[PDB]
Amino acid sequence: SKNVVIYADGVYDMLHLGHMKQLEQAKKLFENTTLIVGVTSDNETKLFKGQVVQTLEERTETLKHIRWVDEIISPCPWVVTPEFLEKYKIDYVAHDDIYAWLKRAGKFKATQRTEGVSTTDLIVRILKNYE
Amino acid sequence: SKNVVIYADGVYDMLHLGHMKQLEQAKKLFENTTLIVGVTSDNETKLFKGQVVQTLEERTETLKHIRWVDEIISPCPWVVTPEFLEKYKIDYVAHDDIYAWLKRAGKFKATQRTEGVSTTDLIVRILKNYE
Repeated sequence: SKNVVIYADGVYDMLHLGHMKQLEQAKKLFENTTLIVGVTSDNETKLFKGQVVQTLEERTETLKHIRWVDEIISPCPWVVTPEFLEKYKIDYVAHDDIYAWLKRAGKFKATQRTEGVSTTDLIVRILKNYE
Repeated sequence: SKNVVIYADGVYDMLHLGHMKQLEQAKKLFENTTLIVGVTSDNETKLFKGQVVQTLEERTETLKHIRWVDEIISPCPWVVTPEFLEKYKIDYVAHDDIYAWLKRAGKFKATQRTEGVSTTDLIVRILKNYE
């Protein structure tokens, strides 16, 4: 009944069914949720992850089409802080420890992955037809 | 105010932002809509289109994550017929003539494409980094 605010951040480069299923899990952690998604900036992703295929605008615009996504913070901070959680009134952080302080506060929620549905998975499936 | 039933069929192989934007247009043709999406069977697609990368289950499961999609008919008929439109109480068929009878009945609604956002577009973008 009481609306719970859930926050899930990530790069969301080349969104595939694995991401979508993870967004669905996060959205359905509780009966009544607001799922906020954070999309990392191009510069920080390149710098910390190393690379990024799609721009922030492309990655955000794709997520805007996903049913479970209620709100998008784009770009989002690379590091979640308690101040950030306070400002957006976030109840839980969904992710698949740097995250130890979130568990200690009961704010951490795990979401699981699905394999075999990515862009790479589909290119392999196509090229197996020819090589 | 009055709810309008919109129907958009297709293969929806390798769903990308172009498809999603087209589903959004179809969903927002009127203030109050139900967007029904038809997903073609593997056999008919292979036979008439020629090929298909993702199975019906994969293509349907992906569309299930798309916000604009209210209902899915999977598989859908390869050919829309008036009987089909009657059975599901469809008011309009959204598409991007075989379709002449739909225009004559005022049931035809065009939706436009977006280019440069496909899987192929993104592989090219990656490989341009290496070749």
